Amino acid sequence: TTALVCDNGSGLVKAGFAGDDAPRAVFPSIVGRPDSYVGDEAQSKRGILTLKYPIEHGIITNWDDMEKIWHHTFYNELRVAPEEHPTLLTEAPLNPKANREKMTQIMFETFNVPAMYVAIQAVLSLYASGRTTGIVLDSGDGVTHNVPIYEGYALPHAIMRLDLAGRDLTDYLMKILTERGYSFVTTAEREIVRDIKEKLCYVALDFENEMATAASSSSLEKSYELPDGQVITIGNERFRCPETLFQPSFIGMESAGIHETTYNSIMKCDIDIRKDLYANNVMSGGTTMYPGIADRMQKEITALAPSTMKIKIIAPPERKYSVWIGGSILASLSTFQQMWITKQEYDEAGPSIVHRKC
Ligand SMILES: Nc1ncnc2c1ncn2[C@@H]1O[C@H](COP(=O)(O)OP(=O)(O)OP(=O)(O)O)[C@@H](O)[C@H]1O
Ligand SMILES: [Ca+2]
Repeated sequence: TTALVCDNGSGLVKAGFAGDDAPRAVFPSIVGRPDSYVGDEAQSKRGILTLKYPIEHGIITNWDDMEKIWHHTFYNELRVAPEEHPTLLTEAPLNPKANREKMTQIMFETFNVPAMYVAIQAVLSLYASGRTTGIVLDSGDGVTHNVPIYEGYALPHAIMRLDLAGRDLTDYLMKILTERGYSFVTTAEREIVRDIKEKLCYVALDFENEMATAASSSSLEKSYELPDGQVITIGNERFRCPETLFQPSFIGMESAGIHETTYNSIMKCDIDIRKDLYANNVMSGGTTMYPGIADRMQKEITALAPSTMKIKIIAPPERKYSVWIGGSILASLSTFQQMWITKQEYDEAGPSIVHRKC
């Protein structure tokens, strides 16, 4: 009778039970072949295996391997019979109709779920923020989106997408680190540089002032001990890596930074709701965990918004898991119980039924 919440990301799957304050399972969204290995075990044995990510930039692209992940999730991680639980899944903003249908079809036909629903990730994070109106900046491992939401529902005409998220920030850190110049090739050293990124990187409040500080002192420098025992130092790489979110030209992207996509998203919305979007800017996803990013957004958004506008950036400490938390809350609501697509409903309509109800 308990509902399941599965939040599938490009890099990590977050899964659990509705009503819980946290997912029971969080693991890499990967499948490895030399049988098959999924998640953590596939990560452990990366030397022997060739890995594949079934979700790219938030869109499920390898359905065969996506089935392995859902299977592993239900049977190994959550240890449930999917046919006994309503299941809530998540999807990226502007997820193709065909994609939501194929998801639906698989849940009912392969997993035989009694009921299901597919919710938009960013909407779910807003709900975890205690709100139904606001604009969410969701940045994970594969994609970044700005999603303005009004009274519970996303405004799709106004959603912005930026193909630049955590994996790109890891690659850039790897690049600039090698310019320094250390050596980080393997999938091993990839985890290593992802770890450095997550423990030592931060976002400068003023980029040019921070560089000058880095150039006139070794005070911003921090050491990092590698598995083998080697020790490395990074100074300005700490803030240059995430600066890329504000300045996509750092990795050769011709795109507005996250401060501007936020602005552009608000400007595609009705004038009368902008005040509320500016006062309710919620940060979501792992790539929004950089210290100083909330303050930098506040500064950048202030510079762009009308002079008198109240700007507020909400950056919940649990934001690596906001999407999941939002689904856990939504799926447990009495008011949502009629929104589930039931197997009888599917049995009559077909996968297309997902557009009507989700
Ligand atoms: N403390 C941190 N500082 C910087 N980055 C972090 C931190 N913690 C996690 N990340 C990054 O967040 C990303 C994973 O976050 P999240 O789970 O939001 O992504 P996802 O849902 O798998 O991907 P997407 O939403 O793009 O489809 C990874 O790139 C990871 O390195
Ligand atoms: Ca995500």
